Amino acid sequence: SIVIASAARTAVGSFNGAFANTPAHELGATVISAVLERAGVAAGEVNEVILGQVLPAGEGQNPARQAAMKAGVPQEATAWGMNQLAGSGLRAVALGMQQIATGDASIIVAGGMESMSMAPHCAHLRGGVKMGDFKMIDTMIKDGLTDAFYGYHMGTTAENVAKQWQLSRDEQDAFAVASQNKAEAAQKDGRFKDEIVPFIVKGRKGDITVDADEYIRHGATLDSMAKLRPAFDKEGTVTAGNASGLNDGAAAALLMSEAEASRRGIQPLGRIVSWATVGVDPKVMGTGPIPASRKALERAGWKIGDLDLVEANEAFAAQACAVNKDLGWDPSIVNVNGGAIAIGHPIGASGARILNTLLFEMKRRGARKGLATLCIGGGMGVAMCIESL
Amino acid sequence: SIVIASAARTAVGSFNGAFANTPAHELGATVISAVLERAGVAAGEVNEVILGQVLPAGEGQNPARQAAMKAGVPQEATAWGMNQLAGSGLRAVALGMQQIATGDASIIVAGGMESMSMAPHCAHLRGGVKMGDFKMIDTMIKDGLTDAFYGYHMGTTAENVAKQWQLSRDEQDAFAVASQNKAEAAQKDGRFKDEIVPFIVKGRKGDITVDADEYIRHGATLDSMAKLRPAFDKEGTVTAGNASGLNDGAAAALLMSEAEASRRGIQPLGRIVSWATVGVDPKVMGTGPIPASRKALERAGWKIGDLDLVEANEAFAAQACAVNKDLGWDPSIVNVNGGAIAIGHPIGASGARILNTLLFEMKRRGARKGLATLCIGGGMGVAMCIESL
Amino acid sequence: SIVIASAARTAVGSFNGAFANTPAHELGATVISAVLERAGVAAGEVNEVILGQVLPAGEGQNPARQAAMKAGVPQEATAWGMNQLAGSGLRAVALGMQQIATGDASIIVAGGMESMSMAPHCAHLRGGVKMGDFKMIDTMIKDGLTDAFYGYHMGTTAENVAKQWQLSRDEQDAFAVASQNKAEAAQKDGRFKDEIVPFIVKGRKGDITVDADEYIRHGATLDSMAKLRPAFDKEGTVTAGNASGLNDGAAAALLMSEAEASRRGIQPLGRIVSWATVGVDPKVMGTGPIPASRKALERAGWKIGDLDLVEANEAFAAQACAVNKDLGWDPSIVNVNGGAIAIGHPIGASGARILNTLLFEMKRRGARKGLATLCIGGGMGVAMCIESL
Amino acid sequence: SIVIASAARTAVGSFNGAFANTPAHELGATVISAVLERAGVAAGEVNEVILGQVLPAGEGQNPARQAAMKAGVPQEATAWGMNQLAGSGLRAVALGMQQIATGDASIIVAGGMESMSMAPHCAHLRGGVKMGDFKMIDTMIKDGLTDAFYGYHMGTTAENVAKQWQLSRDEQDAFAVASQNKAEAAQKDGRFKDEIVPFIVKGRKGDITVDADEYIRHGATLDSMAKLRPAFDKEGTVTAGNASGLNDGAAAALLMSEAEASRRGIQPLGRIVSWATVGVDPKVMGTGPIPASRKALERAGWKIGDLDLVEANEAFAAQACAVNKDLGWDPSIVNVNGGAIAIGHPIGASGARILNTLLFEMKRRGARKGLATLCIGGGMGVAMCIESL
Ligand SMILES: CC(C)(COP(=O)(O)OP(=O)(O)OC[C@H]1O[C@@H](n2cnc3c(N)ncnc32)[C@H](O)[C@@H]1OP(=O)(O)O)[C@@H](O)C(=O)NCCC(=O)NCCS
Ligand SMILES: CC(C)(COP(=O)(O)OP(=O)(O)OC[C@H]1O[C@@H](n2cnc3c(N)ncnc32)[C@H](O)[C@@H]1OP(=O)(O)O)[C@@H](O)C(=O)NCCC(=O)NCCS
Ligand SMILES: CC(C)(COP(=O)(O)OP(=O)(O)OC[C@H]1O[C@@H](n2cnc3c(N)ncnc32)[C@H](O)[C@@H]1OP(=O)(O)O)[C@@H](O)C(=O)NCCC(=O)NCCS
Ligand SMILES: CC(C)(COP(=O)(O)OP(=O)(O)OC[C@H]1O[C@@H](n2cnc3c(N)ncnc32)[C@H](O)[C@@H]1OP(=O)(O)O)[C@@H](O)C(=O)NCCC(=O)NCCS
Repeated sequence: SIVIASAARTAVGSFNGAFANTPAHELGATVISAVLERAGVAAGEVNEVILGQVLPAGEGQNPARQAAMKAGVPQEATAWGMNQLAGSGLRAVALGMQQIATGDASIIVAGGMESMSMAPHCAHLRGGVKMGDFKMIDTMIKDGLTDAFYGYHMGTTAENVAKQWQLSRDEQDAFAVASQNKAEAAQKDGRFKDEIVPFIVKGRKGDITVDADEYIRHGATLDSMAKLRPAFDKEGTVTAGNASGLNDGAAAALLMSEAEASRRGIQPLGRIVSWATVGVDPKVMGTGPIPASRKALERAGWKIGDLDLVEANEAFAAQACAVNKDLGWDPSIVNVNGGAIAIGHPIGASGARILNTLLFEMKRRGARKGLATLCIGGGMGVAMCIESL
Repeated sequence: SIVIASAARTAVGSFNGAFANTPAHELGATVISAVLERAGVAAGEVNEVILGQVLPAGEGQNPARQAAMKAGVPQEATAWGMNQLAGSGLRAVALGMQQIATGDASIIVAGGMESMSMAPHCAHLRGGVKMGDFKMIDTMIKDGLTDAFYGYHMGTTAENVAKQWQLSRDEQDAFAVASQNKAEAAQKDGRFKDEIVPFIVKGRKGDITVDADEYIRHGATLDSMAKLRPAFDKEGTVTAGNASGLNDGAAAALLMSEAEASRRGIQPLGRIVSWATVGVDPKVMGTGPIPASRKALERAGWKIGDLDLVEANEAFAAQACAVNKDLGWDPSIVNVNGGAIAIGHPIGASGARILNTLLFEMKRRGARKGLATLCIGGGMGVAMCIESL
Repeated sequence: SIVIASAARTAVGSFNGAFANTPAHELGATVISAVLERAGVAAGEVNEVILGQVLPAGEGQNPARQAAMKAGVPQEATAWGMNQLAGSGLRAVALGMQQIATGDASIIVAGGMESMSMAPHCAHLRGGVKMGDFKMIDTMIKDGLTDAFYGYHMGTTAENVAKQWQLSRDEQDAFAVASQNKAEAAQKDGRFKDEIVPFIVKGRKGDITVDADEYIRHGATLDSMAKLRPAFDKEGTVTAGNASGLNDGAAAALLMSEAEASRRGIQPLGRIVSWATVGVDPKVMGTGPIPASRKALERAGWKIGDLDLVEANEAFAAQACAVNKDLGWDPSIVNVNGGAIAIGHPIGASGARILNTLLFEMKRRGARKGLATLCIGGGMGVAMCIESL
Repeated sequence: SIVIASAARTAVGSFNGAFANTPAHELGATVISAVLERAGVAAGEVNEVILGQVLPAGEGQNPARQAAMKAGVPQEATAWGMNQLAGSGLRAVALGMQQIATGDASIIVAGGMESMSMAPHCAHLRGGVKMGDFKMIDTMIKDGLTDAFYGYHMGTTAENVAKQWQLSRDEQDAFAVASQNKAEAAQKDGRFKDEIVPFIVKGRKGDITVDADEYIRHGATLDSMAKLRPAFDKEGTVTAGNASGLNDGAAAALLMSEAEASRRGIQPLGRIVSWATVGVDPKVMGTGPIPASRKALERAGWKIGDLDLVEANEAFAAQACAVNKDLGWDPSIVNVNGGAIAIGHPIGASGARILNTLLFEMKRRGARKGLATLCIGGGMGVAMCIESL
């Protein structure tokens, strides 16, 4: 019915790294441009651009429209942003599918983008501070990483899952080190080459082309993982090593109907067979993928064992281990090229980021059935089922 | 197929007025609670809440979810926010409809919420300011009201439309005054009573219940409109009097299928027969409703003359006049109870706000066919067609 | 040897009151102009302007020079600012005296100015805040009212003196009320008329002439004083009522040698017979005046009983009582026209402010010997002995 | 009469370099401790500390007292800061000399300190910003480097002096290069070793001892100088190369009477024979040293040809050349060990900084008569004559 014709992502940048001063929409325009090129679709044929973005403060009116216009998508098209936290990037794709499914659009570019680096500090000053000190608020932490109900960082929700599922520091570290090793191997063997489009960081004393995931550490040791101090609980288990990072990037997919791709002679990256989103307790939001993946599979008519490949986002080693444990899918088909502990976690973009990695690995090993899933702050999960054509 | 079972909205607050220190999600919870109570639907039955919001900076993770959970919608449900600027509140509804149409939900609460009063000032300070002054940026102006492609206020786009359509200061002021006069008459006659749910502003030296639109001026004279200076062009035509204001409010609709409503014994407020969104030049974005409405009616199979009632959002008198002039619908069926010049423009809520006004007027006078439309910053428009059951 | 030929001050403004948006140098220029006029001395004859100022942040290069130049003091003369906190205003006069005594200058305009209202908030941001919230620092608190060695407000140092000297809440309130009643009586009787020069607050919809001390409250009851909550210690004795306020204002004196005034036919306000400055424990800085006055009286060769009039700055009721109690001078000859609890406490200007009060009262009642003294943050005191000619 | 018993300074740190995060008073406390040690005077014996500081915003109450107390000067001594911009450090010494000459003190530590790196950005926010963007004001530029009468940088005042004195780009560059070469030669020859006391920059992953001037560039070519673009006038002559920098540091001298050094068996670095300060046009403030030095020499009863050594502060190549040209002293005896273009310009400290350089060179070559002078923003200059014993 609805297919993914082409996809593309920027490299994921380190916090205040390669893309430290690059607005999100600049990354999404590059990505929008890339999916057009890959599909053989002209920007004039695009009906709407949908881009997940959790932290747009300061970047001006509707950055999704800014991206679309910059990529040369005509003014006649539309664009909008949405926010389901780390779910955003993938949810945008499901949302883009529904446009075509209900007959309101034919061609949709959908994904996510995020510049955690460029997120500003803020304060509400309209009423005026009569007297005393006031906080300038880091919008990345406030609006991206803090739970609104319990007031703690997502890492504390990772601790909740760890205790509940009795996951040791050592077990979380092994998972972490493994993510790094798989991603380093993938990177060196060229397996991110297909999915990555280069990004030119414009300069004044020179332009810089970034075409590699810079957050991936080389020769990651178990020792140096075990040496780290707990990051959120001074007698806790979750660390800066076994948690994902703060990162920048964008990622997208071009969607159309299966019959339309056939007319164009496009050979799609996959067909979207189903998706699902479900809520869980905020305190254990890392478990979101469990009901969300089960639901998606149920909608697809698939057994857990039918999946040949899986991308389950690594917000924290604690949560990823829990999800794998409960769902019980073959861990060897999961995050085959590493995950967000190594690659990075650009919130609004990660859902589309991990879709890209799924799609291109599926194609390269000739996998038929895949699933992509992410946990989401405030207690949600999202999943999507993809089949090869 | 898809019906609006119930709807509700807060009063619209004046900038730094009654809701000066009320977070947007607090207004959306009230609104969510009200649509549930009006439809005879319990919170536990809601699958997902979808709330438009352009300015959530500083408010924490996913305000849509905060709204939902405060209304007692269970943690198993999902929630997300979205931004198509002024289109957001109505687009959220069309997006809710599609969840049910594609069979992914049964019961959606959709609309918009906005606290322009509580929007913070900000600055990107990670790299640091080595030397020299920097700007603290008002996010309301930056992310709400400024065009990203030309750098000027929406008021300027309103200037652009006035010149293109040769609309005098005097004609714009006549419209402005009429809007106020219709809105005051409606207010005093009690015509907003049906659609408004009261909001309790919590206190410390006293709670305050707000159930009237406080931005509406009483005894608005033409004289006092004509005495105002131009706001965006010191030799211009647009003024604070003939533009919409800066405001606070939330508004929503509870969606389900027509067959579901029937099972429940609900008499819906209307059936969504169609919606549309289309792009126009950023410089003349006020003209967005023209193609968007024409498309929506084409999709509904309706003639312009088939509409019995119309809500066309008054972002500025210049654009509203241009929209009416081009579409040529009977201006006496348009904004019958007044519009945003009088009522106010809480950006991300406005589209569900004017849906509410359409729906309760349609019901009270027995109108069969209605249409709602808004212009959108950066050159877009959105429209939705509604028919009574 | 060295005489005060003339003197003048602005009225003392309330915090964010009449001088809410008035830079300090503007107040200082008015005061400079006033002392010239009163002495019959042309600006061109001035050698140097010395102005005390604790909170010049944001106002631009050397506000003392700005004040001098705007008062039409020629570009040949010199000007500088200096900081000994609350002792700055009176210290400037002593420093100006030394300029003439060492033979480096003939004519000096010395005093102090302060705009606590215009003091900005700040943050060091060159390094750049990589991540997390940061504080914007109210420089009035940080640089004006916080102890550098123990990190607490000057009201804590008043709490220290209160416990040490066993001064009750009731005793401090009796002193506070008395200061208000003496100041209101003086004001209505026109005893501040001679010292005050009016300041014109430039406006856009109208100019405003301020020539009365606005911080003096009329009909100050003991009841309303006793109803106030402790300000710095939630089981303490110091309050907003029995402490001085945050205030704006400027004050100065014109200095020359005794023989110079005689040549010019000027009848001076007083001769500077001596001065002194001494340190005490930071924790009990309010006690500064004790050693500083005893030193000054030793240098002047005076007994404490020789003083006919005294101005002992009321930073806090607790400290002012302690100073009076130790020194044991007649409390009826101290702060005859009230003090800073009623009049206000513009840190940099206060020293010269109370000098003016001392001088014009000395003249009107014909007092021969006078003394002015102030406690200084960080544990210091300053005093000056004056004799009429 | 009054002698400089000892002297010391920190190295001068580059902008955001070695002292990037070091509060000024910390550098002052080191310099206070140094001069005590060198003179063989105990901290207990000091009466008062005088420290010039132009940019103390954010550092708390009276940093002069913070320095004195950290250096172990007892709470019975007094301490204050002053501001005559670049003239402050040397003026402090003069002011300290007068304390002893007027009999109010015996032993004074006087000089200057500045952390231009630690100067914060600020904004007046009491009134509160109703709407729109507002500037965060860099207090370094605003209070340090901007003219309060004409509103342009000090580099523009240098442009005025250049045009006025017809000083070419090539002449200014030849002076700049020479300053860098003389300083580098002096550095390698160990001529700054005597005056410099090391500063320990406290750390967390290690302490760092700074004891060399880091702003001095090695191998300064005329080519690289001439390649630079104009800094303040896009068709101008002043550059970052031929102007002094933005720096951090501190410097002081211990003052006592001549007979007091003789009692103590101290051989002073010099006797302060005279000082002087005079104003000029703000537009051409760089000419300040001219009248100020001519006045000082007239007070000292010296001819310009009697001077054996001179320190004339190099704020800008343009002004320095003009001063040298007018006064016509032998340029080979001026800034023998280089100047501020090479060594750096920590505004408040420079006046005490160059005093040190003057003194320790006078001792090492056996010069009898010496002079120090600095231009001062807003059109002033200061100068002091020193004679060896
Ligand atoms: C955990 C977190 C707070 C850490 O932030 P941080 O302290 O600034 O990160 P840093 O890398 O600077 O600090 C960790 C230290 O451990 C080291 N480190 C990090 N990963 C390591 C690894 N895998 N092996 C060895 N050392 C490692 C770093 O080098 C650093 O030390 P250094 O500064 O000397 O180099 C942050 O990454 C985070 O909040 N991530 C979670 C995001 C999230 O919640 N996502 C949303 C959920 S869907
Ligand atoms: C126009 C706008 C900038 C307000 O500017 P402002 O001058 O700062 O606001 P004010 O209300 O104070 O305007 C000035 C005066 O107009 C007066 N005024 C406004 N409406 C009036 C009325 N109809 N009758 C008489 N006077 C009126 C106000 O009372 C005010 O009086 P004052 O000067 O004594 O305070 C703001 O309302 C706006 O930009 N809204 C546009 C909405 C928008 O861009 N929406 C997005 C597009 S979809
Ligand atoms: C103590 C301090 C925080 C109080 O300032 P503030 O809280 O902004 O003052 P407020 O207006 O909020 O005072 C609260 C109330 O107390 C009342 N109050 C204060 N002084 C009063 C008095 N003299 N008599 C009766 N009522 C009084 C006010 O009317 C006010 O009423 P409101 O809250 O309804 O407006 C402030 O003045 C301070 O830091 N003191 C400076 C003392 C000082 O150190 N001076 C320099 C020497 S080192
Ligand atoms: C002129 C001034 C504004 C320059 O500030 P700046 O723009 O930050 O200058 P920079 O340090 O960035 O210089 C730019 C580059 O030129 C080079 N350059 C500067 N001076 C040079 C010189 N002396 N020789 C060779 N190259 C030089 C530097 O290597 C620097 O390299 P970068 O690319 O890594 O930055 C600053 O020095 C200033 O405000 N002057 C102080 C004078 C003043 O007003 N103080 C009080 C006077 S009374």
